[PDB]
Amino acid sequence: DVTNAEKLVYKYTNIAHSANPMYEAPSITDGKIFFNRKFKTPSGKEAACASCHTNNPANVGKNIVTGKEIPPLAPRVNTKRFTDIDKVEDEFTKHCNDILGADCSPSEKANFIAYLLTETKPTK
Ligand code: HEC
Repeated sequence: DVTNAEKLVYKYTNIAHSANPMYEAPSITDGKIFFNRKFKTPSGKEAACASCHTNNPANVGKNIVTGKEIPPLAPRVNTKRFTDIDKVEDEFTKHCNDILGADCSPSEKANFIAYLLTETKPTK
């Protein structure tokens, strides 16, 4: 839910600030850029988080590999997101590894979850 998501932003901010002292607080601008940024897959094809989750994380997504819909990421819209707090940190680490080849950094996670807190309305 939103409660657990918000608490994770503080957790990852404090980890990030220890590792990278110039980082002090989340940037929702940077979280949004991270979500939409086209990165290069090994093949040379570009992809972004938004390729599967759409450019609005309040919307239902679609996996470009399998065609399967994906529930929204924004926890105000899909309140199940982040409720499974014993597992969701490990699951996010696994997912970053799957999509990008390595875990997302603590500042990337703080910025991204803070951005998710701000996306409360689906695109119509
Ligand atoms: C399609 C190939 C995807 C791309 C590119 C990214 N994600 Fe994804 N994401 C995808 C699926 C099929 C799933 C699992 C199904 C589900 O409903 O959870 C997810 C899930 C997430 C989650 C939720 C994790 C959890 O609650 O356990 C998050 C926060 C998430 N995805 C974020 C995310 C980011 C930041 C991405 C770019 C680095 C990204 N995803 C890419 C499919 C795909």
